[PDB]
Amino acid sequence: HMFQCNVPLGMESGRIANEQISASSTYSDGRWTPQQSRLHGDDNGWTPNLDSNKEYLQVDLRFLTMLTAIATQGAISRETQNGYYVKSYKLEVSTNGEDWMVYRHGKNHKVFQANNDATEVVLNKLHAPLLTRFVRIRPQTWHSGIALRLELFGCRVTS
Repeated sequence: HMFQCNVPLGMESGRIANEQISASSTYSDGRWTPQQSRLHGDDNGWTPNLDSNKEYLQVDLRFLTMLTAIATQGAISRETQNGYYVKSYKLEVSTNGEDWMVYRHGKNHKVFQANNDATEVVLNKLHAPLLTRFVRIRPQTWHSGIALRLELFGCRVTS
């Protein structure tokens, strides 16, 4: 069997509905909500209430899914023109929403390297596909502040 599971799961397309996207918190003025985290979104991005490595953006994929890659951007503020981006993050996954497991980048590094500017897309293809229903992106380092736009790649599984 050839798993052709490099297809977007629906952040940019909207196949992942607004209700499936959530976060630990969001910036207090309401201009950086979790629903602004879609790749190539044109209005800011997701930013938490505090810039902290305890914050996360969370997506419920609704079904058991083989996840194969993650792409991210930062965002340029529509209000100030300041750029913000996540430089590295930890990937956490769950099947029931409550027990979370880190997926390491690889043997030698736990975190994934992410963006180096506010708008270029950076893709990380997972070294091994994984099975999950829920995805959490936990920023670890950032430039100016946490802002995130996201795409997830993979495919539903059966049998």
